Amino acid sequence: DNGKRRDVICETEFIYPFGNETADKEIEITIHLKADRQVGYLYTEIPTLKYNKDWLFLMTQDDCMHSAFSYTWAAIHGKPLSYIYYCDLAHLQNGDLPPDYYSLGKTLATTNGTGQEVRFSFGTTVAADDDLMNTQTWVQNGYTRDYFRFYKKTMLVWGNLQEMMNYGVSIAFHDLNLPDEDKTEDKLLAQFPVAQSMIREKLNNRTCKMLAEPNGDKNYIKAALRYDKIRTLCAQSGATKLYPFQENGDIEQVVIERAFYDPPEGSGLTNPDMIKAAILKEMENPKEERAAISIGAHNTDTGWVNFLEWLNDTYGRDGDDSMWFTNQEEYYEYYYYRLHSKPEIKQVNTHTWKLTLNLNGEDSAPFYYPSVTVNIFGLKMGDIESIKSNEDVTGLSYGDHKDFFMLNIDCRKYLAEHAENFVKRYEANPTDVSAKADANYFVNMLKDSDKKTELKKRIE
Ligand SMILES: [Co+2]
Repeated sequence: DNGKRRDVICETEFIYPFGNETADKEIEITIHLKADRQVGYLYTEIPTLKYNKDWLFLMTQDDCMHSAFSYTWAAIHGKPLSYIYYCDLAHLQNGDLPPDYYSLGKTLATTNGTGQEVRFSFGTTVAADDDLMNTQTWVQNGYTRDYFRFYKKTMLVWGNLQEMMNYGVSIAFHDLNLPDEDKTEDKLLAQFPVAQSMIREKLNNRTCKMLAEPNGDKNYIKAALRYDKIRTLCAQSGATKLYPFQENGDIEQVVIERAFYDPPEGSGLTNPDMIKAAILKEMENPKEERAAISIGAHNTDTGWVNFLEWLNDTYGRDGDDSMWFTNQEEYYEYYYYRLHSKPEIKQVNTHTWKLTLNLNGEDSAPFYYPSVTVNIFGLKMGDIESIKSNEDVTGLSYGDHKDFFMLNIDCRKYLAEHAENFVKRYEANPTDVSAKADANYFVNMLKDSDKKTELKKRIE
């Protein structure tokens, strides 16, 4: 019965198998050249920012907020939006939508520099040791007597966060669920693995490796530095301001500076107003001198939706495409690869070159964003007869950039199976335009293969 009230635990039908992700990748890409395009010398580098972007935007949304799903994630991913209400996953799955719902008509994204969409990425904190994540959702198609089922919840329900994981959204610790008087360094340290166990239980064995400091409470940083699963941290003070083109050291266990850009009291300005102003000032400097725009957010709203669209229209896919909009975990992993991986290219014969690179994350858990960009100097797309890759490469796109050649290499072990899960979702909901768009987006991440061809045929 469509009109009957149901109170359900939000659930998604698949989650990327984070626990199974391989920690070590061995990339081997073979480049075969056209006969009259024999080149004499090639050399390679991993660029400062993925996709050869010019500058970095980092976003972490605190307090495990309902709006991280209903506003932030929904706006990025082309989902139904509301001006005053807060959808849960089960509302979207059932088509039980609030009375003011609308859509932007597009996703919010950059390109990867080689012709594919890269949707904006961000992280949310998680209140994994808080039973309020187990709250149910009221679903009732066609019910208009009230809209209480769409009111803001105190925090995300697990199903919302589980679905966000399928789109690369990151996670971070924040407050832990202890009495205020028990928030000592030692007691917080003991509670981190308790929260971690729930994260792994619910997020298909993903391990959280980030702390967003709560409310200037340094006991959280001191405790987190003794819990070796946490590799990256952020705070407003007692941190390091990130300059992506200048930073030279290890950032293992480093507190990266992140600002909320609160507006002056009574000024009528919003946080997005303040961030926009900071971005404009920063872009006046040469890219090598720019700090990262590293931001925190609390509740997101219509103004934040419009700000995300402004970023898309100005520095993303519909603007100058200069920005890398990501979460701190993906950036941390990329910086680690740039520091420790050493791409090499060797001539195999007169017309064949072999590019090799190892991606090895830290010993605590598999890195979850095992993708890099490699530039080849001395080569152009027009020289190339064919490109082949080994099994560890699951996504591969490439093309000219400025006067050189770039490859975007994705090594997520279960990427093809993940794309097929989105295809199956579309096949089960073939009238859902957003489901078909998601299927095309994920299938387009895959390297050329029989499986990619199969999946493309299923979503024509
Ligand atoms: Co907070």
